Amino acid sequence: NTDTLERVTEIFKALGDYNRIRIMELLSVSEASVGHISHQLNLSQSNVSHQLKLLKSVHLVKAKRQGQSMIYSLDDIHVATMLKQAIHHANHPKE
Amino acid sequence: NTDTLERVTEIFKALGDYNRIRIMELLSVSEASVGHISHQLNLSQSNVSHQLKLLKSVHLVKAKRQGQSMIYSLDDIHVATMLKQAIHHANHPKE
Repeated sequence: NTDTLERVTEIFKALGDYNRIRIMELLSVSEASVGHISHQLNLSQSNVSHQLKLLKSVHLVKAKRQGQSMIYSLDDIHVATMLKQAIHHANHPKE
Repeated sequence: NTDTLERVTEIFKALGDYNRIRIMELLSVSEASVGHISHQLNLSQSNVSHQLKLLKSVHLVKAKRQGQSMIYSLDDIHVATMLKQAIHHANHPKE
């Protein structure tokens, strides 16, 4: 079980850099293509591709084939909530 | 805006070290006192009372008064779920 406890730690860390945190918020509202994301932070597609490849190793993201363009998107409905519940506790301004 | 974004980041990193991740799992199952925890990692109470103070700065934990013993417990029903869902995605027993 020690292996799991170690992984449960790599998960969060994989969220460190905030720059990625924003990208996650975008996909949350609605999937997006590689070049499409360029807008958000824009720059070089090669930069985004490299990253998306890292998150793919953690099993947090999933890519699919559709014609001649690779579309991305969340894995399930667990990530969505997580993100939310996050801002919840943070913003406990109740009423 | 940017203010919150910066925070949401302080939350995670606030879980770094796994040593703490364990202490939380213990509270989730059932509250515990300062000395009681000693059984968990066992050591110097001053050590726990010190850390338990850091987690109090984030608001993740809360303390209460009951006679002459300071009892600790979760903040609400948001942390409990979070911890769960986490181990839920990490361990995806397909089939």
